[PDB]
Amino acid sequence: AQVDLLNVKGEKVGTLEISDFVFNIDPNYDVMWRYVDMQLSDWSKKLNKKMKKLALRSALSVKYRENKLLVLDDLKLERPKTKSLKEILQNLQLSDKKTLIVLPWKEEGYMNVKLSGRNLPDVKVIIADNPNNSKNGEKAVRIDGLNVFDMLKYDYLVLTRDMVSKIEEVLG
Repeated sequence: AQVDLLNVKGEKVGTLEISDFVFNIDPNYDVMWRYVDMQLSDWSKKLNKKMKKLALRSALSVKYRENKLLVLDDLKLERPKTKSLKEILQNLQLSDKKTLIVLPWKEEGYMNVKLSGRNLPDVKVIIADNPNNSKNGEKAVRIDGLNVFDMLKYDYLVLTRDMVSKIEEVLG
């Protein structure tokens, strides 16, 4: 599948190739709603993991197929400032839209975007990187925080290129 890669000025900077397995499957609505319920209220464990990933892929596919997915080359702010994020959202023609922004790493530039979204109702920013401590030696690639409920609650989904890569590494 393909999606335009945009910058914070709202200009197209490339054409990103993304996995059809992750972003363009026929959404399994039953599995998707089942996981929304779970977040709100051996072979089995493996099957359950697969169902959970299918729920996420179904939701991402809904966003892609409904033309509600935007991917930016990157989205960082040198300093937190609500107006800065508001201006970027205006450039992306999302000023009046409910938007979920999902960032890849717990680093200053992304934390600043999350802080800048605090005072914008209708915008939720998730940093899908929750390692707590620096886990001994190895750190798995995880997209903890990305959830079906928010993807369906918010009209548009904004990801960065590296966030797409993380999603593909986990769900692909």
